[PDB]
Amino acid sequence: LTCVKSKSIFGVTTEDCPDGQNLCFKRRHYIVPKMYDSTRGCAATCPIAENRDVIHCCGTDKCNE
Repeated sequence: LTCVKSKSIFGVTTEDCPDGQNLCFKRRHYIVPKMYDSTRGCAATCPIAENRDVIHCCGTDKCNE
C-alpha cells in the first residue's frame, strides 16, 4: 500500500506503508469553523478522531490524497 504523506502547492510526498500498516488516513483538524489543517499517512488502525478532528481512512493506493 502507498499513501500520500504530504500534499501542498509545493509538492507531494508518497510513502510505501510498512508491513502491518494497510490503511491510509487523512485527518482534518479544524482550527476555526471551515478552516483546518490536513495531515496524512499510513496506519495499522484508523486513528482516533480527537477533538476538532475529522478523519477519513481508506485502503487503496494514494486514496488519502
